Amino acid sequence: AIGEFMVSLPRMVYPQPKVLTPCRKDVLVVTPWLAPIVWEGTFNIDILNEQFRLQNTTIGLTVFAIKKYVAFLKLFLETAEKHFMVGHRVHYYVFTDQPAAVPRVTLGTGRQLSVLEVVSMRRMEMISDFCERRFLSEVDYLVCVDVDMEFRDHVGVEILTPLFGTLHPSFYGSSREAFTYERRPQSQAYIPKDEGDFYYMGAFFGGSVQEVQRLTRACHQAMMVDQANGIEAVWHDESHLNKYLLRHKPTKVLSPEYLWDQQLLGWPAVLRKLRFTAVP
Amino acid sequence: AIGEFMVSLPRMVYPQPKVLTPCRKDVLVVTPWLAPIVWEGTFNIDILNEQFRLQNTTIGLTVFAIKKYVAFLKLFLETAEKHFMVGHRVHYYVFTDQPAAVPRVTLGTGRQLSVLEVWQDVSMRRMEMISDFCERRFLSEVDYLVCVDVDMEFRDHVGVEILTPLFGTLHPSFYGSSREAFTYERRPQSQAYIPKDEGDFYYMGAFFGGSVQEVQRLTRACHQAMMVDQANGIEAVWHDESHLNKYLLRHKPTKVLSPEYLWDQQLLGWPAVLRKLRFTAVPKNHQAVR
Ligand SMILES: c1ccc(-c2nsc(N3CCNCC3)n2)cc1
Ligand SMILES: c1ccc(-c2nsc(N3CCNCC3)n2)cc1
Ligand SMILES: [Cl-]
Ligand SMILES: [Cl-]
Repeated sequence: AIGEFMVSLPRMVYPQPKVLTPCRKDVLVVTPWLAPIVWEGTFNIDILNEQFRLQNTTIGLTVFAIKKYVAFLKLFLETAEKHFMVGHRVHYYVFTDQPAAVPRVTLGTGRQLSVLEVVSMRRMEMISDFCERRFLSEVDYLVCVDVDMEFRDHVGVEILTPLFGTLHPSFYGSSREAFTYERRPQSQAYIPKDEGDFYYMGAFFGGSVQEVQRLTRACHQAMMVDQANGIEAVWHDESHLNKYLLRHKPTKVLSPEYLWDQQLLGWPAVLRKLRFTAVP
Repeated sequence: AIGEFMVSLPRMVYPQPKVLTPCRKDVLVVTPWLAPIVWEGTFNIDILNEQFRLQNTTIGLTVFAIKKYVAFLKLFLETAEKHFMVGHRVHYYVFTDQPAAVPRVTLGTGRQLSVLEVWQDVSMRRMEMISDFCERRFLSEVDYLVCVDVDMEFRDHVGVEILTPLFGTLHPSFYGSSREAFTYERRPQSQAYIPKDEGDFYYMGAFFGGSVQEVQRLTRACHQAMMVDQANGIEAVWHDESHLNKYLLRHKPTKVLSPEYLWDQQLLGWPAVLRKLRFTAVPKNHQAVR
């Protein structure tokens, strides 16, 4: 569940935080609207784990595996079992056109998988629709990702919050003018060159189920009006996700540790961990 | 109001956050449970003002002005009008035994003052009174409650950057100290007991707050703990501050305020880590205190 009030923790012993030592001297760890930007070295996972365990937190994870993409499911699920929200309740939602092609994978206690029988406009619509049909009653937080990926390292409760976006690996060090936002004023996704905090990737976002429903519905509705006007945003649902998060500031921002492609972009020093990466 | 939804912001033009530039290189700006530690340089007040203003945020501010402490009210209130939550709705709650001594002060639009006329010691009384008035009035009247000492003046901005479900403030004597040096209550017989191997920060009892419901929970819990100590003839070394520290140890604050928010320059000077001295102690015989 998601309790209204602060959790009362048991006695815990861990290293004291040091006020006169920054946790990172190389990166920004809080946004100008006071949301944490999640990097290795910013959190004590034992404290967070206990906070979330006490609320009996359930996390849903959606992926779309259509056509040849069903081929990525086995690696995705096996690595999720090793690295995603381990120790917590997880409900995987696999959207697919080939239920019989979904691999048999052994799941840990408190973890389960549902197959949902079935383009970017549609993904937003479908997520929103299934939030209303079932995710709202079944999980507390919903995380939405691409299937052609593998977990290489811990991705846990540190990301959970009402609404989060993830820094796109191509733009985390770029000025706003370089971000590939939709730039036509006719588009619902329009952002001019003097606006923008970050460029978020469409491949990893989430939050409470209700905030995710709201984001995905808003993006779908915006795509529909754009379509009526003969417009398709330059990067489709990702352009709309960016517009949504510009106006509705996320309560956490995930660093590119959470979405990387080592083949394309190597391994810059600011990344102490590569947690979730593209599969060749 | 406080909404159960992300607030939608209008077009605003402000400097882009820079992912590869730390906002501070000299201090910790986020706790290990991912709560911001608020220092000048960490926030853009334009964005925060807009977020809170669009929800018509109302902030209650409590002070206890008993006996001779009523003399501090004019300076406190006049400086709060200049620097506390300017641009937002504010409800001052003055707990006093001398309603007639409360000064006449000019208040801005959307700012109101209420005078609350006041078997246990005083610190217990303060926790009990705040908790009781949360139930009686604050829950219906304001969104956030901020509880401070009256012998204080606002010298610089104190605004919506502090607002969050629960916050405490770093005590100026201890922000650079190891936990073993913290003056927590160390007697295991006390409900405020914290052993040498526990503790994140030493919070000061003179500035805490949060949503009304979280402040009600905190003050009730502290009062109940003090009553248990009382039964056992125990008085925690630093009274309500000791209990505040125990509570915030077990219930992590969702923001922590740096010592910019509670300082005494006569005692501690002005260390380089402080860009602003926002809210400062007022000497007993200050010219504005009468
Ligand atoms: C430049 C452009 C894209 C990327 C990039 N990294 S991961 C990723 N995706 C999208 C496809 N599904 C799996 C997740 N894309 C990196 C650099
Ligand atoms: C050592 C001890 C106390 C302080 C200290 N700064 S402000 C403050 N107060 C308590 C009295 N009411 C006004 C707020 N006290 C600083 C260093
Ligand atoms: Cl606008
Ligand atoms: Cl001690």
